[PDB]
This record gives sequence, C-alpha cells and structure tokens, in this order.
Amino acid sequence: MLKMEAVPLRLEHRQEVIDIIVASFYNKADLEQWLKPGVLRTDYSDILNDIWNVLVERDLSFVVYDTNTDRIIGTALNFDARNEPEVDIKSKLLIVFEFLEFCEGPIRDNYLPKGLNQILHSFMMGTAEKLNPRENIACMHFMEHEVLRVAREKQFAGIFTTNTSPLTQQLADVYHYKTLLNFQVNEYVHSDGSRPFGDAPDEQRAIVHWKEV
Ligand SMILES: NCCC(=O)NCCc1cnc[nH]1
Repeated sequence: MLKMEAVPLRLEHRQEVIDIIVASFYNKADLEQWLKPGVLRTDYSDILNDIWNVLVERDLSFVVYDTNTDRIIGTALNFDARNEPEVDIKSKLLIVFEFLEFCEGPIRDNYLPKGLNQILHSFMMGTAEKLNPRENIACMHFMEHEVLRVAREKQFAGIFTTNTSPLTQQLADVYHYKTLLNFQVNEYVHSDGSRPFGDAPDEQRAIVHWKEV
C-alpha cells in the first residue's frame, strides 16, 4: 500500500515541485492542450520560480512524500485567495489564469467571505508521472484530506478551487464541494475576441468548487 506523508513546503523543494507541476500541466493539462503551440515546459517553471519564495513563506502549501522511497510524489500549492502574489505572466499561460480568474473573480469577491485568512485557494495540485492509477488515486485522496486539515488548522472558512480535469472535478463532488460555477471552457472569449479553448468539446468544464470547513 502507498504510505504517504504531508510535509509543509520548504525552499529546497523548488525543483521537485516544478517537475511535478510541469508534468501535471504540460500537454497533460485540459486547458493547456488547446493553447498548442506556444506553451513550453518552462512557462510553468517561470511562474513557480517567480512565486516560489512567497509560496513557501505563506506556509499554506505542502508536498507529499512516499515514505517508502522518501521521494515527493505530489504537491498542493495553496494561497489565501485574497492574498495571492501578483504575477505578470508573459506566456500563453496568461490566458489560462485570466480564464480561471474569469471563473473565480466574480464568485470570490461577491459571494465568498470577506477578509484575509477566509478563503483557502487550492489553486494548484499535482502528482508525479510515475504514479500508477492506484498510487495517483490514493495520493489525490491524501492531498484532499490534507488541504482540509491545513484549512482547519490555519483557521480558514473554506477551501476554494477551480477544477479543470474530469478526475479532480469528480473528486471534489464526492468530497462534497459545492459547485459555484460550471462553465463550458469552449465558450470563454479572450480579450481579442477569440475562443482559446474553442476547439475543446462541450463536455469539458471548468468547475469552480467551494467547501466550508
Ligand atoms: N483542486 C485542484 C486545483 C487545481 O490543481 N487546479 C488546476 C487549474 C489550472 C490549470 N492550469 C492552471 N491552473
């Protein structure tokens, strides 16, 4: 059985976390696949490197170790939704985060509690490529169990996230997240009038989830 341990994010974890996040969102990503081409492996390392110190300082993120190998197999990058770093993303990933803000912004700032230390934004969650289905399913449950524990320990009012893959969306629903938006990603219009995910099927959703803790 997979034996896992959730360790808070340390500064030395940068390259291990970047590898996992690139693996989970490069050509495997449900939104990034439609921005092909022009999205390189380094675009997510660039974002993570720009926010790495603040991400570790906020002490809201953790990595998941396989205690049998003492290697990181998963990570949950979290921020206070009302206290996130300012990112000038100079890649095509700007459309992704502008789309996520398009999904989150209106709901966050109008229907979610006001003030800091209220909204725990589970904005990124990744697992290692080597994980087989069982290891991945088990690691996803472990990270969900831990973001709740971190949310309660850090005294947040609830967990807030936009789930962009069918697996994370289903996990959120069986974990009793409330659905606050079920948006069809091929209907989102970029600033230039185009639909960056217009080639995605109608069935691909960006679901904004929220569970009070
Ligand atoms: N509870 C899961 C949160 C998560 O990992 N969401 C990823 C959304 C995303 C896609 N591309 C950039 N961000």
